[PDB]
Amino acid sequence: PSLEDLLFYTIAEGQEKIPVHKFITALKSTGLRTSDPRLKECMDMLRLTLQTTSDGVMLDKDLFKKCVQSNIVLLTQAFRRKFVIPDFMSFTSHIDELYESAKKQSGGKVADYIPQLAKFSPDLWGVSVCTVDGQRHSTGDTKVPFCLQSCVKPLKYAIAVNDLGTEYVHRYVGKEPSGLRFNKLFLNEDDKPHNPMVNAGAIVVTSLIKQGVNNAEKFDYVMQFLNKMAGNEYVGFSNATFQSERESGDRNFAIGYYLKEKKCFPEGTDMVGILDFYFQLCSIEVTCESASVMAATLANGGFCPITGERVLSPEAVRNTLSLMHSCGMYDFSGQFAFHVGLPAKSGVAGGILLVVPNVMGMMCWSPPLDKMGNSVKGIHFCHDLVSLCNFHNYDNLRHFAKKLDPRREG
Amino acid sequence: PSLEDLLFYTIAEGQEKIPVHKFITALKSTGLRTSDPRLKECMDMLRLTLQTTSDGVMLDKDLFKKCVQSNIVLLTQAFRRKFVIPDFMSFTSHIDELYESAKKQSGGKVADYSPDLWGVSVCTVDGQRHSTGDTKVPFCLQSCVKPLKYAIAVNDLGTEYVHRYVGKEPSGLRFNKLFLNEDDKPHNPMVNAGAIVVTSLIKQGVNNAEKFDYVMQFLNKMAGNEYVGFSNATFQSERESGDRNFAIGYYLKEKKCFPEGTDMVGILDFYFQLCSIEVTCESASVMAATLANGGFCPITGERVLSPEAVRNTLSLMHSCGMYDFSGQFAFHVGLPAKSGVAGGILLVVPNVMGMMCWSPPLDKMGNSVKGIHFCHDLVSLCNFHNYDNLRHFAKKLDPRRE
Amino acid sequence: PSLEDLLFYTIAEGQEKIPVHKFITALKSTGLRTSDPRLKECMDMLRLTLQTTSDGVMLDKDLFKKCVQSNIVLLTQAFRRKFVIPDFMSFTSHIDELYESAKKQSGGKVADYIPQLAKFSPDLWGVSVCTVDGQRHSTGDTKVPFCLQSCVKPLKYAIAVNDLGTEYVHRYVGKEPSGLRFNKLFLNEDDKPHNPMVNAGAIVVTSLIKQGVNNAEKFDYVMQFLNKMAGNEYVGFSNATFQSERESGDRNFAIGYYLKEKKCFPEGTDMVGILDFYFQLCSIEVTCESASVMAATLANGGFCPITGERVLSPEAVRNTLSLMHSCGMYDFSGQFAFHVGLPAKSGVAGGILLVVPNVMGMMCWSPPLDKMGNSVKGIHFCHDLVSLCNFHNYDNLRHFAKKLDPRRE
Amino acid sequence: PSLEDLLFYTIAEGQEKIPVHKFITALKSTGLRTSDPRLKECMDMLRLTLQTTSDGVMLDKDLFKKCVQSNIVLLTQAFRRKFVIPDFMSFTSHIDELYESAKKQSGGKVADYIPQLAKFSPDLWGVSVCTVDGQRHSTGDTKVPFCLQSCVKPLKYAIAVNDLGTEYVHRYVGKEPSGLRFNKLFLNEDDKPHNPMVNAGAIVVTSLIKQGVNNAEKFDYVMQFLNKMAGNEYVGFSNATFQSERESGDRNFAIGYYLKEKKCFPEGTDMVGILDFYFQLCSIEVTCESASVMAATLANGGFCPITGERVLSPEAVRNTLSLMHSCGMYDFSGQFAFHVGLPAKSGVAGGILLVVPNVMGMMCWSPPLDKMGNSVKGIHFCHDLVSLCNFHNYDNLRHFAKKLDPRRE
Ligand SMILES: O=C(Cc1ccccc1)Nc1nnc(OC2CN(c3nnc(NC(=O)Cc4ccccc4)s3)C2)s1
Ligand SMILES: O=C(Cc1ccccc1)Nc1nnc(OC2CN(c3nnc(NC(=O)Cc4ccccc4)s3)C2)s1
Repeated sequence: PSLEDLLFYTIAEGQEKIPVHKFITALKSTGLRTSDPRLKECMDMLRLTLQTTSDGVMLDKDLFKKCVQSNIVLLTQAFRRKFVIPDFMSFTSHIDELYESAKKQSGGKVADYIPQLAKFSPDLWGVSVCTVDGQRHSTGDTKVPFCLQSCVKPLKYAIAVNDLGTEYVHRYVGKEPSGLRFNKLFLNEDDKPHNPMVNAGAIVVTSLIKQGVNNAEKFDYVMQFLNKMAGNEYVGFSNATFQSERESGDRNFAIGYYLKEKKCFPEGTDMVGILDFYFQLCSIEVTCESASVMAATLANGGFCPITGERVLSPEAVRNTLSLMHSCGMYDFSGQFAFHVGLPAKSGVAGGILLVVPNVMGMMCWSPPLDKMGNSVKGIHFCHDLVSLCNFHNYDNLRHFAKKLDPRREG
Repeated sequence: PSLEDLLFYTIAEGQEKIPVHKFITALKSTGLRTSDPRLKECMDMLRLTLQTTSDGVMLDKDLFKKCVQSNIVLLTQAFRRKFVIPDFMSFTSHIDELYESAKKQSGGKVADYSPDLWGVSVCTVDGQRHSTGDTKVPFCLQSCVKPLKYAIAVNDLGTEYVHRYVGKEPSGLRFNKLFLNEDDKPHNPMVNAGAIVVTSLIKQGVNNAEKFDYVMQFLNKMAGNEYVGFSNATFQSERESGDRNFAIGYYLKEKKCFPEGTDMVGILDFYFQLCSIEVTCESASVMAATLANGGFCPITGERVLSPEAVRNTLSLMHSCGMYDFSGQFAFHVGLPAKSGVAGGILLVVPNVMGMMCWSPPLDKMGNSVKGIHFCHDLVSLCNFHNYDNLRHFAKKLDPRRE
Repeated sequence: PSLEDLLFYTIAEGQEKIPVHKFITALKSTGLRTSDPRLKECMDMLRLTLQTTSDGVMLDKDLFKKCVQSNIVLLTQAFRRKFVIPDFMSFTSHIDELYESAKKQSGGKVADYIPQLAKFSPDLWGVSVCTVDGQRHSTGDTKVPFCLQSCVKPLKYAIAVNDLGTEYVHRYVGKEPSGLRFNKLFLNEDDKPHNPMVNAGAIVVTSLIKQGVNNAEKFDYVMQFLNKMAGNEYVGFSNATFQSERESGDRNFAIGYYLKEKKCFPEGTDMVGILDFYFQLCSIEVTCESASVMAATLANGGFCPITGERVLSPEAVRNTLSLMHSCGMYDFSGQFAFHVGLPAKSGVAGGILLVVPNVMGMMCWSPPLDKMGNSVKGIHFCHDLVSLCNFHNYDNLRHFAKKLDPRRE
Repeated sequence: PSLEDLLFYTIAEGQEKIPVHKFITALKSTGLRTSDPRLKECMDMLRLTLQTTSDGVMLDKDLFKKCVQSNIVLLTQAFRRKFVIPDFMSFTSHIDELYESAKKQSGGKVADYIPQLAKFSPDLWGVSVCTVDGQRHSTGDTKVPFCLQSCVKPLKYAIAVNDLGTEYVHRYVGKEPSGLRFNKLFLNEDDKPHNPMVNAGAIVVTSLIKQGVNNAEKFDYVMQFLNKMAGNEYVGFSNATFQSERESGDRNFAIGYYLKEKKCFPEGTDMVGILDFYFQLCSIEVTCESASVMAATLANGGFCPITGERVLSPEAVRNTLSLMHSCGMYDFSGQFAFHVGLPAKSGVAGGILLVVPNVMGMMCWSPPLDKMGNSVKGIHFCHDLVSLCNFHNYDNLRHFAKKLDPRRE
C-alpha cells in the first residue's frame, strides 16, 4: 500500500488522472483553505507543476504523490472526513443561517465615548469560524479591522499564566466572578481584583507581563504572541483608538491609583506606565478571521490550528476558558454561562471572542452594544448557536434531544 | 455471521465450551455488575441453566447464545471495549490510589448541629461500577438533594417557570448572606433560600405525603432503583433546629416569593424531609451518573430527566454547588458538584461518569475535607476538568483512551 | 411681704379683689390648663369658693391666698413669665400658622397593609405642644386616638435603659444608623441590630424589658410607664390593630427567627411570645395631646412636665434622644437630622413624636405617609418649625439670624 | 450713676485707688487674657499710663475710667460673672484634672505614613478652651504648631456654605454618614460623596471654594478666612507636610480621578490642581490655642468670640456642626455621637476640634492615634469631659443628675 496512493484512488474515482481543480475543490470542501500554512509545500509543488506542466492540467498517481507527499497526513485527515466537523459544508450553511437571523436584530448603540468607536458602522456584522483542525468559514464583514478592546483580556491573561504560572498570577488577581453588584468594586476582600476579565484585574495582569523591559518591548512581545495565536493572520494596532483611550481613561487612572495605594502591583511597577501599556493592548486590532484563529487556539489546548504550533500551555488555556465561562460578558456573564455555556469574551468595539472547547473558535463582531456592553447581534448569534447545536458546556454528547451535533455524520 | 457467536468466540479462546464462571469473571472486568438491571434477562437465563446440567457447567455456542441473546448488544459493547472508559480496571486502580490518598486527610469536623467513614463510588454513563471504602452505609443527601429536586422541577415545569421564582447565578462571596437578589428571587437553586423556593414548585396541589412519594419515585429512577431511604432522626433534628430556615421561609413569604397558594410552613417541613432523604455512595453515584448521561439512567436505560433539566442542573452545580468554595472549585476542579453537610459530594463528569464521595468531617466552608481532596486529585490526574482539552492535555491521563 | 400677696397685686391691678374669671383667663394665657394636675388644690379651692360664695364672684387678698397657696410656686413662675416660653400666646399663633400651612400639603398615602390603618381619613391632621413647664396647645384633630406604631420604639428603649442601664441594653442592640442601604440587613457585623429604632432592634429591646415575667405583666408594666410619661392622659390599646399586626407580620417573624438563630435574645427568651408582645406595644393608642406630654417628658430630662414626677433616668432620656436624632425617621433620618435637627420618631399611623430638648414635646399626626413612611404633613410641619424658630440642634442661642426664639421676649 | 464708676468700686473694695496689677489679676480671673483684641484700647491706655506716673502704679477713679471706658461693656460683663462660665477658675481646674487623667493614657500609634507626622513626639498633649465669650485656658503643649489635616474639612465646608449656600454646596456632596462599611465607597447612590467630612467629600468641597480664581489666591482666601476664624491667632503652613502628602496621596488621586470620571466636580474644574489645593489645606498649621478659637467661632454661631467679628453665616455653622456630629470622627462617629454628643472633627496629626455649642470651642492635640485614626488622649478627654459636665447634646439643662454644669453658680 501507500497513503498518497490511497488518497489518489479516493479522489481519482477510477479515472487514470485527477484534474488539479478537482483536487482543489475537494480540498476546500473539507473546510481547509489552500493558503493553510500546513499545506504550503503541497500548494507550492502544485503551483510549480502547473508551470513545468502547461501540458495538463492533470495529475497521475506519480504527480499527485509528488505534490501531496509532505502534507499527506493532514490531507488524509481532511479527505477521510476525520476533522472535528466532518460535513463542514452543511455546518457552514447552518452558520450562515444563524448569521442572517442575527443580522435582523438592529437594536443596540455603538460605543461612542471616543471618536474611533462611533466611527464604526452599526450595520457591520461578521462571524468567522476556525475549527481545531483549521477549517475556516466567514460570513459578513469579517476582514474589517476592529480593536480587541476587552477581548484582549483573556489573551493577555493566558500569556501571563503561560509565562508565570497559575500560582504567581493569582497571587495578584482572583479567580471568581464578583457578584451582580460587586461589579462596581475594584478589589475583593483579599485586596485583589476579582478576576482577570474586569478592568482592575486586567490592569494588574498587564503589570505582570515581561516585567523589567520597557513598554515598546512588552508590546512587541505580546504582539508576537498574538501573531502565533492567530497563525500570523492580521494583528494590528489602532493608534487613533489608543490616543482616545489614553485621553478618556479617568476610570482606569482611578483604578491604577487605587491599585497602587493597595499594593496590588508587583514590586517595582510604574503604574502610570502600565496604564499606557494597558491602553495600547486595548487598541490592538484584529479582523473576525484572524481573531477566530486566536479563539481556535484556545479551543485547541493552546496549539494554533492552522500552524500546528504550541502557543500557550494547557494550564494557561484551561484557566482562561474557566474565567471566560464565568466572567467574560460583563454583567451578562451569569446569564450567558447558564443559557449559552460557552467561554466567551466581549469588547466595547462589538467583538465577541467565542470558544467551543475541542471544536472551534469564533470571533463575532457587530459594533452596536446592548445596555450591558455586549454586541446585540453577537449575543443573539451565541444563543442561536447553542439552541441549534449541542455545544453548551453541559449539553450531553450522546443524548441531546433535537439539537444538531456537527461532530457526527448520520 | 451472528453477534452472539462472534461474542462466543472472543470469550471462547478457540476452546469448545465456556465455563460459566469464566463468563462472569470476564463480564465483571468490563466494569458491569452481574446485578445490572439491563442484564436481567441474561442472568435469568443463566439461573435457569445453572440448574439444568451440573455436570458442566459449560456453555456451548448454542447454550451461550441461549443466555446472551436478549442482551447481546450491551454485552458486545462491554466485551468489544466500547464503554466510555475501555480499560475500566486500570481506571478503578487509579480511583483506589486517589481514595487512599484522601484517606490520609484526617482534618475537618463532622457537622454536629463518624469521622472515620470514607467512601467513593463511581458509575459511568455506561453503567460500569466501582466502589472503595464505606460505600453501602446510608447517609442523608442534605444539600446534595438540591440539584436533584431542582432538576425534577425543571423537568416537570420547564426552565422559564422555575426561574420566575429562582435566579440562575452565584451571588458573590459575601452576598452569600442575602436571601434574595436584586429582583427579590433567591440567587440560585443551590442556596437554601433557592432550594426552599424550588421545593415549593414540585407537585403543587397534592399534600406533602404525596409530594414526598413522588420525589422518592423520581430519585428511585435516578438511582436505577438502588438504595434511597429516609432518616426520621435527621428529619426531627433538622426541623427542631431550623430557625434559620424558618427565617428564610418567612422572609420569602413576606416578599411574595412562593407560587400562589403555598403553605410556607408546610413547605419547610417538606424541605426538611428532602434533606433527610438517605442514599449510599453507590446509589448516589448512579444518580450523579444519570446527570452525567443527559438524563438517562445508565444501569436501566430509562429516560429520567429532560436534557434541559440536566443541563440547567449541571450549569448551576458548576458555579453554585460547593458553598463559598464554589468559585475556587469551578476554577481548580472544573466539575459540576454538590456538597452536603453529612459529608457528601455528588460529582458529575459530563459524558463520562457520576460519583458520590462521602466523608462526614467538613472543612471551614462546609465541604467534606476528604471529598474535596479527592476531587482535586482526580482532575489533577485525569483530563476531566471542564476546560481541559481532549487532544492536548499535557501529562494528565485520559481514561477514555486505550 | 408674701408670695401669694405680691402675686395677688400683680393680677389685682389696683382693684381690691380679683374676679375669678379674670384669674382663670390670666392663668390660661400662660399656657397652663386649669386641669393641670399640679394645680388641683388651687382649682378645687376655687370651685369650692364658688359654692360657699355665690355672693361673688370676687376674691379678695384673703381668699386668693386661700386658693393659690398650695400651688403658689408654680403659679408665680407662670405669672412672672418664668416659663420656658414666656409669650406662649404669640407662640401658639405661630404654631397655628405652621399648622395651616401644612394642612395644604395634601400628598401621601395612608398605610393600608392592615385594615385598621387604611380606615383612617387622609384629612385628619393634628399637632399638640407640651412645654417642659406643662404649657399646652393643640390645633386640629388632637383628641383622635391612633396607634403609636413605631413611635413606641424610643419609649420602650427608654424603659429598657432606665431599668437596665446603657451598657447592658447595648450588648444586644447597637447605637448607630445603618447606612443608606444597610436598611435591609437585620444585623450589623457584630450580629446586633443596628440601633433600637429599626424593627429588629426594637424586637430585641422588647425582649429585654421585665424578663422572666409573662406578657400580661410586661404589658401592664409598660403601660404603667407610658401613663406616667403622659401625665396619666389617654394611653389606650387597639386590639383590632394588634390582631391585624400579628396575622400579617411575616417580616417580623422572619426577623424573629433570624435573631433567635443568631442568639440575639437573652437566654431564656420565648421569641414567638416576644413577637406577640412586640405587636401589642405597636398597637398602644395615644392622642396628639397625650403623646405630646410623653415627648415633653423626654424634652424635660425624664420628668413629666404636668405632674412633676420623675419617670425616666437622665441616662435613659439622653440615649433615647440621641438615637431618635439619628435613626428616628426611617431612610429620611439623615436628611431630617441635617435640616430639622430634632430628635423625632415616626410611625406608620402618621404620628411624629417630636422633642425640642429643654423646650417642648410635640406629637404631630396625619395618616398620609410619603414614600419613606413618614407623615407628609408632619415632615412639612417640622421643616417649617425649624425654619421659623431657632430650635435646630445646632442653631445658636445667641446668633440665629432672622429666626424667632420663643424663649425670649 | 456710671458704668465705669460702679465697676471701679466693685474692684476698689472701698479702697482709695486700684493698683494696676490688682486690676490685671482680677481681669485674668474672669478668664479673659490681657491680649484679648476687644480689650486693646484698654490695654493701650494702661500702657500709656504705665509711663506717665511711675510714682504709682495706681489708678484713681478718674484714671481707671480713662483706661476702661472704651471696653466698659465687656469688662463689666466679665467682672459681674455674666460670661457663659461664671466661675471659670473652678472650670479650668476641672479641665486640668481631665487633662491629667488623659495624660495617663499612653497608648496609640503616631501616624507615620509621612515623615512629618512620625517626627512628632508621642508625649505631646495639649488642650485649649475658648468660650463663646472669649475666656481662655490651656494646659499642656498648646503653642506647638501641628497641621489640621482632616480637622480642616469642617472649616472649608463652612467656608463653602458661607459663600455659596447650603443648596448649592449639597448639589455636590451629601449630608449623611455612609454606614460602617460603605466607608470604603467614594460615592453614595446619587453619585455624590456621602458628606464633606470624608476625603472624597472634602475633595469635592475644595473644588467649590472661590471657583475661577487660581490656587494661590484660593489658598490666600482660605488663610484669611481661617485668620478671621481664629481671631488672628496662629495660622501657618507646613510645606514639608504638603510635599509628603502630595507624593504619597495615591488614594486621594484615586478618589480624584473617580470623582472626575463620575462628573462630581463643578464645570471647569482642574481636578489635579484641586488635589494640590486639597493637600495644601491639610497642611495648614495651628496650635491648640488658635484652633480652639476657630472651634469657639463655631460654638458661637459664626462670630469669633475674641474679636466680635462675624465670620460665618449661621447657616454655615449649623450645617458644619450637624455634619461634625455624625461624620467627624471616622468610623468612631456613631459611638462618639452616642457617648459624647458633641460636634467634633479629628485629624491624623492627633488633633480633635471640639465644639460645645453656645459654650466653648476646644482643640485637643496628642499625636498617638487609636486603630480608627483618632487621638487616644483626645478621645479619652472628650468622654471624661461629658461624663463630668452636662455638655452632651441631649443632656437636659434642668435635670442632669449628678453632672456638673459650668454655666451655673
Ligand atoms: O449582616 C450580616 C453581616 C454583615 C453586616 C454588615 C456588613 C458586613 C457583614 N449578614 C446578614 N445577612 N442577612 C441579614 O438579614 C437579612 C436577610 N436579608 C436580605 N435583605 N435583602 C435581600 N435582598 C435585597 O436586598 C435585594 C438586593 C439589593 C442590593 C444588593 C443585593 C440584593 S436579602 C437581610 S444580616
Ligand atoms: O474594599 C474592598 C474590600 C471589600 C470587598 C467586599 C466586601 C467588603 C470589603 N473593596 C473595594 N472598596 N472600594 C473600592 O474602590 C472603589 C471606589 N468605589 C465606589 N464604588 N461605588 C461607589 N458608589 C456607588 O456604588 C453607589 C452605591 C450603590 C449602592 C450602595 C451604595 C452606593 S464608590 C469602589 S474596591
